[PDB]
Amino acid sequence: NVLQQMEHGVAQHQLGDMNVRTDGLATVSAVLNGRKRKIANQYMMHFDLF
Amino acid sequence: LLERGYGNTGFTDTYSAAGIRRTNGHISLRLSALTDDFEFTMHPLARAEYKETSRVSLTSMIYVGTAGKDLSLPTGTVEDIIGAVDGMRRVVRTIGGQT
Amino acid sequence: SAAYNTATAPKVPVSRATFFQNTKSKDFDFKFADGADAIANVLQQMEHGVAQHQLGDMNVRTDGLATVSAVLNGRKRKIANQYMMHFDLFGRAARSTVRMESRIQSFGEGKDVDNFMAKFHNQLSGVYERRSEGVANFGRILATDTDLGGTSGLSVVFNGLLRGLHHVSTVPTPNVANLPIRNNRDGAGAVVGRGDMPGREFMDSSRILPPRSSRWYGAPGQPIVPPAPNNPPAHVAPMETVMAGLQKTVMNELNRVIVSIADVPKLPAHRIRNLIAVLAAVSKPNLGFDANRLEDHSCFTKGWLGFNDILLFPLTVDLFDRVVANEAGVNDAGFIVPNAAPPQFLQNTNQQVIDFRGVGVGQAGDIPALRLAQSWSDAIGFLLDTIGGEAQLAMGLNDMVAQCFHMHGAQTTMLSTPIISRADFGVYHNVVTNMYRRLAYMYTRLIRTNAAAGGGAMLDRQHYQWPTHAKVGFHDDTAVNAAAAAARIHDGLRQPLLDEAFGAGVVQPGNMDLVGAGIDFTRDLTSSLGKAYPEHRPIGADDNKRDLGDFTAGTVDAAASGYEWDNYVYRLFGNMSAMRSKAEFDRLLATFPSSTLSELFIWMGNVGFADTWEERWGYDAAPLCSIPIPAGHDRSMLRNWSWVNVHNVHSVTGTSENVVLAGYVGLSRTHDYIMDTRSTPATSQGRRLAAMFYYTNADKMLSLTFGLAGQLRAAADTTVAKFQICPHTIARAQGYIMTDNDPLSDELKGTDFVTEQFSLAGLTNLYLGYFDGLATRLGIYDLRYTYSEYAECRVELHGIQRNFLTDRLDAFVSYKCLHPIMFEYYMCGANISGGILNGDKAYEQVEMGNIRAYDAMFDTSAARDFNFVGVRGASQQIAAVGGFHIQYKMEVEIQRPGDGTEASRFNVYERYLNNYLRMSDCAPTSVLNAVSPLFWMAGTTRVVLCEAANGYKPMAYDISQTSFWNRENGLWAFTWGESEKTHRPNAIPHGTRRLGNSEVLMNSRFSKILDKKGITKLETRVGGRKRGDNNDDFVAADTRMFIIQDVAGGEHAAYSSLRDPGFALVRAAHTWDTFVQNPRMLLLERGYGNTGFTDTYSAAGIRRTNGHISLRLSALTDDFEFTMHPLARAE
Amino acid sequence: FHIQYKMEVEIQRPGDGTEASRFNVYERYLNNYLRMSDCAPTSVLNAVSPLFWMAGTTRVVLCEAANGYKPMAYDISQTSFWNRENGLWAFTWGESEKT
Amino acid sequence: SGDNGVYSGSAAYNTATAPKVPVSRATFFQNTKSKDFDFKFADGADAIA
Amino acid sequence: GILNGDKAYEQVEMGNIRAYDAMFDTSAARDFNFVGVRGASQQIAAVGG
Amino acid sequence: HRPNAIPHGTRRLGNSEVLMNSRFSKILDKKGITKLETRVGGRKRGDNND
Amino acid sequence: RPIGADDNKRDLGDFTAGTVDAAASGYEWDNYVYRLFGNMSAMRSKAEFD
Repeated sequence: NVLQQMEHGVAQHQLGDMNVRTDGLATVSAVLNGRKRKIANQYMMHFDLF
Repeated sequence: LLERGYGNTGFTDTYSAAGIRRTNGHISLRLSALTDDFEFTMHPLARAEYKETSRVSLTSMIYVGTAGKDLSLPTGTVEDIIGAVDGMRRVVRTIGGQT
Repeated sequence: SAAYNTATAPKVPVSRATFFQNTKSKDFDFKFADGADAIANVLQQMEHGVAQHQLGDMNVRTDGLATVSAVLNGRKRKIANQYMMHFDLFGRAARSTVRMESRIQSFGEGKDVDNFMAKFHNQLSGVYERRSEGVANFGRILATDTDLGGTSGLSVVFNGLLRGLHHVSTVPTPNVANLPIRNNRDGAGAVVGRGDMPGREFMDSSRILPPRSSRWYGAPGQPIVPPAPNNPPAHVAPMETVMAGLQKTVMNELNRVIVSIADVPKLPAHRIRNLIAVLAAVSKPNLGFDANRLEDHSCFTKGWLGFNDILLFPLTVDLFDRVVANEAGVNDAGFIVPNAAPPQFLQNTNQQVIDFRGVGVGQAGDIPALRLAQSWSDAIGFLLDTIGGEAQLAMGLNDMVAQCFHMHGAQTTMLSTPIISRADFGVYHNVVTNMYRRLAYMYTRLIRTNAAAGGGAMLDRQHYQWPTHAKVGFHDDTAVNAAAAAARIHDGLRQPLLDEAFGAGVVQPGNMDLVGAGIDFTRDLTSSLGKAYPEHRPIGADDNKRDLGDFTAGTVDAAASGYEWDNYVYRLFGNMSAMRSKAEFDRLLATFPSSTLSELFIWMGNVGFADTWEERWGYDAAPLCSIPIPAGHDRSMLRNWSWVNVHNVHSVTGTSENVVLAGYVGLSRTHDYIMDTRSTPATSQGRRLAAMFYYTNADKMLSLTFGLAGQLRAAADTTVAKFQICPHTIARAQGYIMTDNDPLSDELKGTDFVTEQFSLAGLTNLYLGYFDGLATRLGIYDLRYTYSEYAECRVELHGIQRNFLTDRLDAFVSYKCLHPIMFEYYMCGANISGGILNGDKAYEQVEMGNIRAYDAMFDTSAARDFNFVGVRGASQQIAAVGGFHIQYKMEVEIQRPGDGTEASRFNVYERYLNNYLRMSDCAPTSVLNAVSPLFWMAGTTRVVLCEAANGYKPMAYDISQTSFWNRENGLWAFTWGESEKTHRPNAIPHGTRRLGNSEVLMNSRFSKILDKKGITKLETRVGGRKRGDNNDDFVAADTRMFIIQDVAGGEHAAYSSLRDPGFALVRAAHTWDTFVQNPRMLLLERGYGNTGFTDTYSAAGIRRTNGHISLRLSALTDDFEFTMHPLARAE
Repeated sequence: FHIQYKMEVEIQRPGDGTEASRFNVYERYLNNYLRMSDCAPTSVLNAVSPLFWMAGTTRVVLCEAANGYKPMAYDISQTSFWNRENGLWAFTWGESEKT
Repeated sequence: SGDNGVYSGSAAYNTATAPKVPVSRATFFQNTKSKDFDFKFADGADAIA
Repeated sequence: GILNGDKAYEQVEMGNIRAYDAMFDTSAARDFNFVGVRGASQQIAAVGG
Repeated sequence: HRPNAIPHGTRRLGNSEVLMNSRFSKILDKKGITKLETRVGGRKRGDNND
Repeated sequence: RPIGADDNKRDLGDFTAGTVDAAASGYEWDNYVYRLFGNMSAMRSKAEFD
């Protein structure tokens, strides 16, 4: 499974993000894209590096 | 910031059902600006596996109006356009031997 | 059914052919070439022996607004008629992006990495040093990782190589001023020494094609590294160092894109160095180009996000020695290479790095190899003959054309939309209000005249060159003493005019003594606005009164000064009654051609002028009279419609796009080479396609793609008409209620108008499915339907982001772009709506008793090609020939389902049904091309067209009399001429061909109508009083001017100021509806002067308008047919 | 309060190509409020609606007017007659514990 | 509810899908007729009956 | 999660019902809950402020 | 554009390139984003006097 | 962020103010908090400030 999962990750292009080089608040982002009205939103999860 | 409240309007604290109806525009209109057909096209740790599930198009242009005729094209208009395109005999069928 | 009907007689059955001309030749059948392969199709169209669009039918190389033309030849009276088709080259409305991902995956579950690493570093030992950490690192990547979906992402690379080819070819000249290259600006926008972007250089042959360590400094046989003052640049590293830096990035992608070349095509070495400059720049965002129009990006350059930098990886030494090969300096027979130039080497490299940079605008660099359209087509052939991408160039063409080609929509070019919906709201949102203020100001100032040698002393007479406004003026121009009570215009309309414009009396009528000497009209006929005036073109006492005359009133030789522009706009709107209110003024401006609105925006904004209008006219009030046009927008950009609404600019496909498809990395091609060097990736069909791109010019490629843009836009026009795609239909799919009538939306609020059984998910699959079915039948093979299915590619329709407030009244205008005749051009005579009227039938002489509407005489139930809105549109064009308007009421009976409220009728689409027709900008020459708005109505509503009460009324002005004077700018007013000696100035702005004898034969036929019904007369008569020289007395001035007419053509002295009978009406208490005009102005208004005529119905009116419709239409018509052809393929 | 209704007579002219004519009938009673009947001058329940006395052989379409809910002129509940021998009639009062 | 020409649409709970109340005459109007007894009209043979 | 715009559930009106959530019947749904409607209706109200 | 930032993401998805709620703030006037207005708000002390 | 005379009143100004360029000093921080809770009716008591 790890071999399969190593082909992916949170960081893609204009779809996901990773801010881990921080002073203690690493986040992982993801853009939710709307088809009917072209409304987009961004969601985060915050990790405690302390 | 800006505190919000009732001002020079006969509004009071009410119940949820009567207060949602009372604030009609500030909910129905905003929901149209805020909501959408939101969808996730990506997943970390997994790959999109496509499925053939009969993608749906709308069967008919639902016309409204109780009196009059609609603005649809005359029934022999697109038929004459297809016949003209067929005359040019350019229909593409293969891409490097592959259909 | 609760409605009482009235008995009536059967009506005359009519079909489309009764009213509209079939523009298909029955004598000349153009034949077509077979073929069902798409790669073969590219080869057939690219043969030098065929042409899709002739070079005289393409104004492609313009700063915006590329037009492509066609000619309709009448085969009976031999008169022609030119039709255009406008494309955009601005990036304001592109909305499509393309990106390529270099994602690599793992492969070969068991393949022993260490034994491939042995093959790699032994096979490549003759080029790269075998025992190095770069050959071991890059042989470690090839042994473990392959690329995900390679050689199918060559569509994107060929997409961007064609984008750059068109970018450098649709520009007026490939200069450094027209084609900037992005430099590296610091703070305050200064370059950083070479202007080359730091991490990824593309002005040097070192990031792409790094040197060889065997040829670098310090290698055995090569010189030692030079000292500090001339050391090699820091960013140049040998290839084996670059391979040591390849790695898999965070996005599972490779660091670079490896394009490994085994053997090289035998191009002249100077052409290898040029296409390498191109290959380095295609990776960068926007192709490495800068913003070259309106401080924005081009139509082709915008939306190119780029990919990782290509790495030219020579598997042999024949590309390393091909770049540095020198072929110039030899002029022997059998040895000379044409255009060959010596290599340009980056200094302090061991003659191993080629330098592409040249001088630029300031301190910025400029790669001259990027401004050559040959180097972008050379790079396409180079990649095909080295990498097999033949099947992906055919996809690259069709994807580039759909993404990078945009039309202008009916609102700009055919329909009479106001500036609110025609122009950009972020800039031109107060241009009608401020232009009304300017005119209201100038019309109420007494423009005094300088006294006799009295410094600062003025006379109350208004100056001669500024004719007095008939309604809100001060006095009679042709008066001995302007102080006489008899020669004083009633001041009943003056103050309310300024209150309407400014408000509550903040501006009052006064004096302007700033131009009392006179206007300096220019002799520069290119930039002259004074050439249009009848009074500036006098004729002799014996000369024909129809003569155009000679422009004999220029004074200076500079360009048109500011005051000359003020005079033209002063006289243009002087006689127009649409100054009673701002609401009526905006309706006037709605009927002006877009090519004239561009000249009003130059004036409204002071684009090129030395001094502003306020400085010229001494305006000192609080409200503003000008608008802030952006910095980038020039006079030449405004004339190319940089002011249009970015929502009226429709892509050729009716869809947008955002494609992200994983692409070429080159690990699969280089791995297969090390396994077996005796194969090729390029097939013999890809080597043939590669050969043609070597042997091609921009002209041949431009017509190939500007023909596809026409073909796809005609297939989208068919799909738009089929599915009624309009802003109302798209908004209904998004869940809104868009309707030009606000009370119609309040009544539709709670009903089942908006359903889940009508959404964008289905409306897009209908559009894409039906469009990509036509596109195949036309042999185009577009991938809109394919890319719609992909997870990361989004395909959406056109109006997903429209402004509901501004474009509300445009809700029912369908998205068809091209003229009803340009559809017949492309679709072999087929048509959707209806174009040119007919002369073969007497549909205007049919008369029936007690039928009140004209189009109620005709019965279209049995017609298969004709509709109830096709006769209403035909009648609107029939009446417009005579200069008349038929007001149609359109109505939606909305009864809420299940609600007991009264069934209500709502007048819909009253922006266009209430305003007069407009000379379309596609074909501005003949009236027959003025197309009715009823043909661009769509929507999901059932309407009831019916004649309005007394709907037959005269137009504001006769559009058959207005004509453009020249191709360069939009000088437009009433035109005359067309005598035995001269010709009428009727020109097509942005036209492609010069108007021939068959274009001036149309003007000649139209000017020789019975009773001079085809012309506007001119007469020479006193029309002012020039101040006598060396005194303060005004001697009468003899002026050539127009003659004001009626509906019926009568010419009475009471219709005119400058005549005693006609000025008597103005001196009394008059209104804005009085029929008194100043003939010294460039637009004349129509009316029922001294005739018994009133507003009748269409049927009775068309009978009353006997000669002006029947005779005019006979002179404007032949049996037109298309003897040209846009669809040419070789066998 | 008062609910305003409309009876609409529509005349079609499709063979003339001009707009149809819509006419209002019975407007004398649909535009004027209900009345305390003389048959029973005691309760509001006895005030009869004019729609029940609509007759005729013509084809009308009955539908409620837009924003037709408006208060009456005076509240007919409060009016009553003082005498059986004449027509004294005004706002009345007095139903107390003793009167 | 305009808000700049932005009219939303009731997608599933509109006037077409509204639950109407089944109504009879007796729902609105009073039946002034006793169920305890009936009034039999005088139906004889001749008018004097 | 987030709300929807597919339906006009904010336009549903009923007589004598005081609570907004009491307008809806979740009993047939095996998917949804009673705190789901109340939690949704708090997000519906928060849209309007 | 409206300043709709993501207070801990990167110079990426929403903070740089995508627009979040591009439609609520855009197409709505009386029931959308609050309005701004230029009028006399305060008094600035005149220079060289009181 | 002042605006023009005939600009779109629902615009975003260009931030004409600002005199120093070093860093937001203490007084500028105080002003931001001064205006943030300026017209909050939750300052009546500490409980509703919580």
